[PDB]
Amino acid sequence: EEVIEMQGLSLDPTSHRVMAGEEPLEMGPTEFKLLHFFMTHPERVYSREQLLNHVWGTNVYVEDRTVDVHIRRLRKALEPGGHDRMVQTVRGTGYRFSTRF
Amino acid sequence: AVEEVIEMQGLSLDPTSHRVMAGEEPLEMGPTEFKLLHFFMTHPERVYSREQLLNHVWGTNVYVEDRTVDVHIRRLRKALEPGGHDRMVQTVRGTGYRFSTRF
DNA sequence: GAGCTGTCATAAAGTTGTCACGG
DNA sequence: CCCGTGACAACTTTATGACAGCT
Repeated sequence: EEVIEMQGLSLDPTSHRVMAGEEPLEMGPTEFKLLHFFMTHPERVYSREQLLNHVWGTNVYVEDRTVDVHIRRLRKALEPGGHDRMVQTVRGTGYRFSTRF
Repeated sequence: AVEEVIEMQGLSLDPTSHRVMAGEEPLEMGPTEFKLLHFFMTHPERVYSREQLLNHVWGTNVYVEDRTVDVHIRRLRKALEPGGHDRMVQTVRGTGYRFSTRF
């Protein structure tokens, strides 16, 4: 597990930190986990049901639209460096994380 | 307690003298807060759990209670205010504490 | 001319899963 | 499966101010 860097956005597990350039971005633990999954599997879409599975649990109960709300917070928080652009929606399929846009 | 001095954002720990100075002003603080700071500064930009701090600073998690670390982190903070360096003792909710220069 | 420590109980702060509404 | 937001009530994790015993 190393520091993940893309488009000037970094996530270091060790320090447990998210930084847009030299600017650190505050955000709850769920979001950190969310981004941590996206950043580990970029250029791949996931339906909400797959996010709750990969991020919450194969046996978790949370409702599909819960995902949206977290994508949203992960976006409001990825704003300072304009990186919310990387948190991409895919109509009728789910969400994607990508360096392309 | 190694050899050379630790220099960061104007904050410094000199093992040799066993002293902490913000710029040039000395900073007072008990033996532990100093040991903690000595650990934090040699292991920066890396989050540690209260438990690990016990093992590393206290040398063992057996006699003290996890939350005792919060108290010390606080006292270290009050001791780093003068030069404004209390900013480097950062709380990583649900994970512990971390020492960092990037804020 | 004291300076330190480890725990508590308590007040604070930051999170979370859903909703209702709108776009 | 349409998705994105701002608002919530409850819940969980931290920061403090004391406190009494010791070194």
